[PDB]
Amino acid sequence: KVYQMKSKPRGYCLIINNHNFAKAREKVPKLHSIRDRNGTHLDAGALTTTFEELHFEIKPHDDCTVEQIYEILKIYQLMDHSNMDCFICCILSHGDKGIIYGTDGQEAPIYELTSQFTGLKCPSLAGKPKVFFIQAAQGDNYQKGIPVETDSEEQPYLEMDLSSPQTRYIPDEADFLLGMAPAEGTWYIQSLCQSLRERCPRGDDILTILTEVPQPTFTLRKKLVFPSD
Repeated sequence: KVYQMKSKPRGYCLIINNHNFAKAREKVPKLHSIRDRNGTHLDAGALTTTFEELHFEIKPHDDCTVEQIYEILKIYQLMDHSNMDCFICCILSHGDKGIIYGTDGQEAPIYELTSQFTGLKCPSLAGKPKVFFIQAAQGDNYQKGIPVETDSEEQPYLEMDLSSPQTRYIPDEADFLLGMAPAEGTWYIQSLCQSLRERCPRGDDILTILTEVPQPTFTLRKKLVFPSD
């Protein structure tokens, strides 16, 4: 319930510091639009620092491709959290839905891995809600996406477009929080990461935050708050 998360553990947040975008520039067009000139651990520490100032438990992971992310999918079962009713999953590597396998992106069925928490297959974590953050920043054109490979893309990289957008990511799973991406109102990182962290110690819920800065993709029945206590 609202303000009922009051326990020893604060919250366990995951953050993938996968800086290697060589095979991710195509699947993840948002990984070639970052700040290389000035900002080494800024773009990866900005997600961690938000939970550090709250005294939360962060799991910063290094350059781990999808093959290594499997070693995190098992940890969720090893935890077997009985009292802890708060958690957040932040993934960097996401394919364009229906694309082929990749090295830095993904080569595995995301829809199966995320389905390992179903109350009919393994009702363990289903006794509590969950949160999923997504980089909707879209700083550059996300229309890039071809079947061919890419190796030496220094400056004269690949550039293509497709007929209409492509998104089928809607599990409609109530009792959860999703940050997936008419007016021009869209989701992004633009003051979003620094505003959510400011609303954390204010005692504001996580339900009115993603839309504080439309078509908000969320489904809950109770007030999902992330207090610092």
